[PDB]
Order: sequence, then C-alpha cells, then structure tokens
Amino acid sequence: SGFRKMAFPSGKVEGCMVQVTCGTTTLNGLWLDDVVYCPRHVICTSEDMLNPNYEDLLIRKSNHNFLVQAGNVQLRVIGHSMQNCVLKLKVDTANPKTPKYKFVRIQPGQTFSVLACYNGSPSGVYQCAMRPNFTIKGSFLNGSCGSVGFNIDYDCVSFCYMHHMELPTGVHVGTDLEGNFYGPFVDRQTAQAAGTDTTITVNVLAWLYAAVINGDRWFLNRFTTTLNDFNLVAMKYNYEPLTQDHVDILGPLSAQTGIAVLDMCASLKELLQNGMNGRTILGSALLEDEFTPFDVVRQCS
Amino acid sequence: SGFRKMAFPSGKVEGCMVQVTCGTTTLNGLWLDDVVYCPRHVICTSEDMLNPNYEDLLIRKSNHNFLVQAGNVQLRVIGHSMQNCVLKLKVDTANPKTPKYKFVRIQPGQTFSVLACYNGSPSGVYQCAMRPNFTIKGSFLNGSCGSVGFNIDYDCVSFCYMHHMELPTGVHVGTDLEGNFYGPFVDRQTAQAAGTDTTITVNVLAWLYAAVINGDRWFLNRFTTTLNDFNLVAMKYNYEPLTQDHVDILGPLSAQTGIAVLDMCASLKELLQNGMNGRTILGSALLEDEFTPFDVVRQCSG
Ligand SMILES: *C(=N)[C@H](C[C@@H]1CCNC1=O)NC(=O)[C@@H]1[C@@H]2[C@H](CN1C(=O)[C@@H](NC(=O)C(F)(F)F)C(C)(C)C)C2(C)C
Ligand SMILES: *C(=N)[C@H](C[C@@H]1CCNC1=O)NC(=O)[C@@H]1[C@@H]2[C@H](CN1C(=O)[C@@H](NC(=O)C(F)(F)F)C(C)(C)C)C2(C)C
Repeated sequence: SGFRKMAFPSGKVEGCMVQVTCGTTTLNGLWLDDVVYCPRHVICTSEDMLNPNYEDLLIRKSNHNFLVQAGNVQLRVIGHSMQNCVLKLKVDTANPKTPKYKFVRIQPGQTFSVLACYNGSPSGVYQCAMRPNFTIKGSFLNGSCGSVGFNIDYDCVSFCYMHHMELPTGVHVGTDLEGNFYGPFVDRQTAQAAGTDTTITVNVLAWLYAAVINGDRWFLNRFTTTLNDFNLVAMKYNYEPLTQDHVDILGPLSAQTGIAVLDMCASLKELLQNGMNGRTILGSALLEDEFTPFDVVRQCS
Repeated sequence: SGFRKMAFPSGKVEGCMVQVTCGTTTLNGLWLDDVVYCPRHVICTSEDMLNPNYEDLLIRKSNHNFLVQAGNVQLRVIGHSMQNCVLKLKVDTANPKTPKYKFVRIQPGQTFSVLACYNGSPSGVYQCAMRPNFTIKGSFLNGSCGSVGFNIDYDCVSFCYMHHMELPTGVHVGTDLEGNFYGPFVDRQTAQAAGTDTTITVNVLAWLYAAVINGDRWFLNRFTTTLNDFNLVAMKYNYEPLTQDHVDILGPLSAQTGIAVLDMCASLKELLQNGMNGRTILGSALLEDEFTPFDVVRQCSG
C-alpha cells in the first residue's frame, strides 16, 4: 500500500551527464556515444541573451571554444552543429556508459522524471507532468540548463526533454532532444506567456482509482453518467473533455477495482459540483492531475 | 524557482541492489564489499511469519540455502549471521560498484530517499520523512522488503533505512542497517500500532521559508511572537514544541530571506489559529512538514 510521486531510478542517465563551458557560460550536456547535446544558449554572453542571432554567434565559435568535462577528464570537441535549439558537439570519445536509448516527443498530460544537474553533476530527481499549455512545474536554479527529462522501459532510456528557461510565472520550458520547443516559446530573454492551463481529467481519474485501491471510498456511489454529460460539466471547471481513448487507457484500473470508468466520472462530476466537504483523498485536500494511468498501474499492481 | 519533493540521484545505490532467495521467499539485499544485508524474514515461510522463532529457523539454514543474484551473476554465499532483524551474507566477491558509504541511524523529523526494488531490480525513487511516531508514509508492494533509504553527502552514501513491513494503518516500518527497528515494532505478522503522530514544526517553518523564496507572501504578517507564546499554541494543535536547536537550524533560511524565525513563527501561529480558509501555499491546501531546513537550503540556494 501507499501512493507516492515516484521518479524512475536515475543511474543510467547519471552516467551521461557532462559539464559544457563556452567562454564564461557553463551548463549541462548529455553525452550519448560520441555526441554531447546541450542548449545552444551556452554560446551566449549575458548580453547576447536579450536578442540573440544564434547563427551569427555560432559562426564565431571554433571547436576549441567548447570546454567539455566528464568528471575530471576533458573531452576534445572535433565537430559541432546546431539542430533547432540544441547544439550537438561531436567528441573524440564515445561514452562507455551509454545506455540503450531513443529520442521521443511526449504529449500533454504525460509524465517524465527530471534529473536536475549543476556543472554536469546530478543533484536531484523528481517527476513532472507536461502541462496542457506545454509548461512543467519543476525546480530549477541557475546553471540547471541541459538537465534532461526521461522515462525508462526495462533497460531503454527514452529522453523526452531538455531544460532551457523559466517563465515569469515560475513555471519551466524546454525542448525535445532534437531542439524543438514544447509550446510557443523561443530561447530569448524576453517576456513570454504560456496559454491558460487546464486540469488533466484522465490523470485525476487515474488518481481517484489509486485512492480506491488504497482504501478511500467515501466519494463512491451508484450514480453513472454518459461521456457527453460528464464533459458538459467538466468543462465548466476548466477540466479537459474525456475522450474514448482516455476511457480505454483507464480500462486496466477499472478492471482491477471493479469500478466502471463512467462510474468514476460520475464521482468526479459530484466532487467538482459539491467540493470535498472538509475531507481528504490520499492525504490531499485538492484533486491531483500529475499521475497518468500508467503511473498508477506501475505503483498499484 | 520551483519547489518540488526531490529525491537524491539513485545510481550509487542501484549498483548495490541484489536478489536474495531462501527456499521459496524472495526479497532484495544490499551488496557492499563482500557482504549482502537483507531482512531476516527471508528465512520464513508465510506460516512462520505469523509467529517466528528466528533462531530455530536460522539453525536449519546453511550457506547454500541462500541464492544471491546480482543481475544474472550468481554470487557464492560463504558465510551467514543474524544481527538483530538483518541477515548478513558473506559472499566470495567484493562488489566493484561499492560506493563510499556509512551506516547512520536517523532521528525523527529527518528525510531520506527510498529506492524501491522488486526481485533485486530498482523500480522507483521517492523521498520520505521519518515521522515522530517512527513510521514512514511510503509506497511498497509485496517483495519490496530489502529496499533501502539513504542520503548522499557529495560522493558518500549514508544508508539509514531497510524496509521490513506495513502497519494496519497503511504506513511503513523498518530498521537501520544494523537491524534495529525504528520504533516499537517486531518483525512478526501480528497487529501492531505506532504512537500518536505529531507535526514536525521545524519542517513546517522550513517549507514556509521555501514558499516566501518562491514568491508566496500572503501569509506574512507585521507581527512577531516569543518562543513560549508560539509553543503554547503549538501544543494545542498537536505541533512539536520549537527548541533553540531548531531555531539555530532555521538560521540560514532566515539569513537568505531576511525574515526572522520568530516573525515566521507569528505567521504559523495565525495559520493555525485562523486556519488556511481554503487558501494555498506552494500549491498545497495543507501545511507541509516533510521537508527539513536542509532540504529547503539544498533546493533554494545550492
Ligand atoms: C538555464 N541554465 C537557465 C535556467 C533558468 C535560470 C533560473 N531558473 C531557470 O530555470 N536558463 C536561462 O537563464 C534562460 C536563458 C536566458 C534567460 N533565461 C531564462 O530562463 C529567463 N526566462 C526568460 O527569458 C523567459 F521568461 F522567456 F522564459 C529568466 C528570466 C532568467 C528566468 C536564455 C538564453 C533564454
Ligand atoms: C516485504 N516484502 C513485505 C512488505 C509489505 C507487503 C505489503 N506492504 C509492505 O510493506 N513485508 C511483509 O510481508 C511483512 C513480513 C511478514 C508480514 N509482513 C507485513 O508487512 C504485514 N504487516 C504486519 O504484520 C504488521 F502489521 F505487523 F506490520 C502485512 C499484513 C503483510 C502487510 C513479516 C515477517 C512481518
């Protein structure tokens, strides 16, 4: 029993972290085979960040302007190219700790583990949901850029995120491992806003199932709902509409507890219309939307 | 910015996790140098667990009755011994992935990272606080026994916890790496209760500093209080009394924010007296006590 926000073990990702310096800007790089991946803004001075022309900045940099360090050993850069908002530095040595890996683009609502790093040294590990407005609610300080988000399938590391900036609201933004930003963001020090955020409905349902598995039953009843009626109500509370694909993804949790998905939808509709009446669910006073059905299945089975 | 429940990177501990099997019971072991540490109930059947006489069960086991597997590498058990609730299995090979380490016994209020394992394989990492009643609010399924808790100081792993059992309330209990239970529990399948729990006051104050650092200032007021006046209110709401040692540990956060500890105590006193009125702090509708002053400084400065 118990239900906790849990990250994947970070070991295979720790063996890939390196320190990348260019002039007086130092950030983290991801060393996979003989290529180190990092945010391209490592080539910027504090001034350049206001309105950079990255092509003009990169032209002024030679391979010897990049100082890459793996622990205490310097890795010689023998080639360099820019792919969207990431820099790829070809190095003279292939990382012997390179695990099996793939680069993936995650979808809104999906979760990943973040290995927060400083000067190429892993510092912490936590779990994030990619918000519907393409922001994450992380914990990042100066020098944390180049820190990566990932998931693990048995022995394969799927890299889905690299950290680049923090928005005015305090939320965080970054790219996939091909340098393409998630969301309408640019790597420039200018005021940028994210869209209005919405609650991940399928994730709240997954969390209501984790609660029933753990013994919380006060919010259950024999009422039901059509998918359309639930959607008409949920969208008044800024919740995303539930689709058949979402219902299908909740199937294994529904089977495990014996509670039909549309019955849990009726309980959620009631929780939104009535509030929690001074009660808690899994020791929480708010409904939680940062656990996917997969996160609940992995912890409750 | 940001304040998240953060675990230590687990790689150093992942390299020490092994599968230990004795008969039909299988759980996790911690492989450091030529020794494997694991809960002693690995020598029990399900029936034995109801009322075990560990000494009579241990006497029936030989070195070859313990199957230890590191990945696919089978290790050879060349010695065995019981120390309190832990079994030590001497093996014929020193773990080359053994990090620099030490075994500590943590105090109530302190936090640690848990690497949850099943069949000797790491599954997930999370952060727990040792409650004042010596329980932890973890997440553990069958076969998780042997999973360990720890902290990391630069390159040295301080192992402080080994997982053994779950209480009827759904909370978790276990031992230090010497086999000594944290709390008044025994490794036997019989109804056992923990003491009444209390709120870790110093951790609530640390988390209030984390909130101000992050922009949350609505709860700040222009009042101050004394240590004694705060403690009269604390005892009424089942909060631990604040000591000078705890005030001294809040010093760095106090210096970073420019808010005196007794100015933050006045905000806490008002949150307890008036309640939170449905408002949130750091995205929480309830006061959080599972972050130490050390977890806050580590995350909000460096
Ligand atoms: C990477 N090392 C940092 C991570 C930041 C530092 C504070 N917390 C974080 O997550 N990245 C940056 O400093 C980037 C970098 C220039 C400025 N910047 C920002 O994150 C700024 N944000 C923005 O300009 C905004 F709002 F658009 F996201 C900052 C105000 C410093 C937080 C460049 C090249 C974008
Ligand atoms: C070790 N792999 C499990 C971990 C348990 C499984 C469910 N959640 C956990 O943390 N430990 C056990 O199975 C131990 C073990 C026998 C029974 N047991 C228990 O945890 C039971 N609890 C108790 O007996 C109690 F209340 F006293 F703590 C159980 C009811 C199965 C949860 C022994 C030898 C204590």
